[PDB]
This record gives sequence, C-alpha cells and structure tokens, in this order.
Amino acid sequence: MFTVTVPKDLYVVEYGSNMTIECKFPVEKQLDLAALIVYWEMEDKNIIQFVHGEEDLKVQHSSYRQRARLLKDQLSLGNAALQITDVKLQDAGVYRCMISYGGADYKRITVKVNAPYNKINQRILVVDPVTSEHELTCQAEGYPKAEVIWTSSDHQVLSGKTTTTNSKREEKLFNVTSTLRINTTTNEIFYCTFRRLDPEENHTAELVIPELPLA
Amino acid sequence: MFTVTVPKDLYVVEYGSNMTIECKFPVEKQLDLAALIVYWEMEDKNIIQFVHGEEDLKVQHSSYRQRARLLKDQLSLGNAALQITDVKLQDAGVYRCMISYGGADYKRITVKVNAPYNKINQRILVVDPVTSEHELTCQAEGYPKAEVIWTSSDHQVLSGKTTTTNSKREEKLFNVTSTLRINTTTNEIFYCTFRRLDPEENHTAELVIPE
Repeated sequence: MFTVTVPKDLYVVEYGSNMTIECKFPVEKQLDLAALIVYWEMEDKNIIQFVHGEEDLKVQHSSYRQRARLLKDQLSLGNAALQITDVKLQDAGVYRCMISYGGADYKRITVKVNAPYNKINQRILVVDPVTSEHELTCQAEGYPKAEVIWTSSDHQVLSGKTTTTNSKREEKLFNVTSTLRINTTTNEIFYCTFRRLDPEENHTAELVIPELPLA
Repeated sequence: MFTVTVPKDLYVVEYGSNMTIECKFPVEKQLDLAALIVYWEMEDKNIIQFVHGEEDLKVQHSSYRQRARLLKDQLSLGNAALQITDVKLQDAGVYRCMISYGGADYKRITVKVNAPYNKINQRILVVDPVTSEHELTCQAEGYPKAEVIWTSSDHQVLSGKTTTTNSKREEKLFNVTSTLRINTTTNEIFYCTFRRLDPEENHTAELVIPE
C-alpha cells in the first residue's frame, strides 16, 4: 500500500560529531526524481526540501546553513539520509521526514546528543625528583558533570583533587580537571577515569611516568 | 540497486585510540543473518570475515587477533562497522569492505594515523638558588621528529638542548626531550612547544616557576 520506514526511532549522537539519520521508502527498479518530495524538518524548522532532484536552499531555516546536506546516492536505493555536520547540543530533539514518491508517508526519529568525557588532555610534572613526587593531571569536558577517579596499576583508588566549572568553550558543557600528587618512579602506570552516571560511561587515559635526564 | 555507500572516504585518527570505520548497505524489512557476508581486509591482509551470522577467525591475520571486530547490532541497520582498538602506526593504509546481502558491493576507506606530541611531561629544577638559575625540561613522544621551541612570558630569545631517541615503549615513536637553562623570578611563565611539520603541527606546554 506504500509506507515510509525508519531503521530506528532513537539515535544517541556524539557532540561536535557528524549526524546521519535515515528514512526508507520503496524504489521499484529505478528512481526518477520528478516524482519525489523529500522534506526534513525538526521542531517546525526546515532542514531540507528535495524537489525535482535539487534541494531548495531558499527555504532552509537560516540556522541549518551549510551544516545540513542530503545524500544523493542513497535516495537511489530507497534511503533518505539526512546528514548534519558538527552536532550541537541543541540538535537533540525530534526529526520528521516526509517523502512523497507515489504515496506520502512520514516518520519521527528521536535524537539525543551526548558529550562524553572522551578527549582527555593529560600532563605530568615531576615536582621534586629527590622525593620522587609527581603531579599527574587529566582534564576534559563533556556533559553532565563527571567525576575523576585515580587508580594505580593494581586498580587501587587514590586521592585526587578535582575541579569542576563551566566550560568556557561551550556554555552548556563542564570543565573537569583532576590532579594527583604521588611519589612514584619511571614506568609506573596510573589511570584517570572520567565517570558519569545514568547511564554510566567511563573514559580513562593511561599515564606513564617518564624518564628524564640526571637524578 | 545494491551499492555499498561510504560515509567517510577518509579517517584521521589518533595513535593509541579506538577507530570505527563504516560501510553502509541496503537492508530491507528484516536481517537475513543467514545470508549476510561481510569481508573486512586492508591493503593485502585479512581483518574480519563474517559468513552467515558467524565471525570466522581461522583466516584473519595475527596483527588483528585480539584487536579487530565487527559491531553486531549495526548489521541490522545497514552498517558494516569495523572497529580497531589500540590503533598503531602500521594500521594506516587503505581499507576495503566486501559486503554481500542481496547484491554485493565494495568501497575503500583511507586511514591516516597521526601520533601527536600531546602528552607532555615537564620538570622545573632550581640548579642554583643564589643565581636563580633553573633547569626546565620537557618530553613527549610522537611521529615524525619534532623540534622544541622555548618562549617566555614576553617572547624573549631562548635556546635549549634537544635530545631525540627512539621510544622504548611504543617502538615506532620518537622520544624527544628538551632542556632549557635560564635565570628567573617566581611565577614566571615559559612554554615548550614541540613542533612537527607535514602538516606543520604544534603542541605547547606551560611551565610555571614555583615560589
């Protein structure tokens, strides 16, 4: 009878990453464009309007300018694929696709955006090589607030000092930095794990105590 | 009307990281898992092959043994998603995906591994308190070779001794250590910049003189 079909309701997408959502519809042997209406829209704003095999840019809501494109290839296989570059937190929400190829249907893909603590900038300071006390630091930003957990190489937990504030890059994200001061020695290994709950999500960087010139 | 699409002809990915390269293909109504064939192989080596619901190890090369895999849930959706863990310098090259389900197609992904000098370890010593002379030191590993540029809280003309070795821990890396000698007051700011070219990449670290 002809119906528009969605590979999934929900996509959890990665902040500052690129987004690809799909609408599927029947393509008998060949695609011809004259017939086709592809129209994507989220919260009433036009992302994309596909008509006579071109895309009507004049109608694309300003805020989607050159950040949203439509594939041209997967149309050909009965797959309407909306690609959104550099995903923002705002980009979370509900997206309607509307296809009309001899039969109009529509679907509604829900889209969550996550900002995982997954780019961990690390650094090590040998504070006083007589005492062997070092200063290991890990910093990163995501959403929501995360804790840092320090562990030795035998997974014993250690006392750190962690400092959360709002990221100055993005207003909605958090900066998290943690510092361990510990007497250790060349080649010893330590971890800093950025955890965050509901659902839990861990990202941890591996820290190797280096060897520098002359004790 | 069966073609493998690729979302990225190119992946630029960080040494030691986790890489998920993807090949998409038309899935209709249901996942005929008993039908599906996916072959992942890069530049004349075999990574993954997946015959009808089953990952066939027997064949795959040994460099991948415990580190390559196919993301299973994704197949349902039309995503032959190959994942590599602990991405090395060798793992760069040209990746092919052979997918058979309905028709059968193949596309190619280029994979670039950057190993940036970005884990910077640092020392500040007081060599002579009467002269307030300090030794500042900075060390980092990467590829290719880097130079170390030292600058100060006013951009004065500094020079140090840079010492490059092969890395003891990740065999293909350079261990570059640089050492600055200088006189200075407390809470002054210097920086050690490590520098690669091709393309010219710069990573810098800030050193604060303790009181």
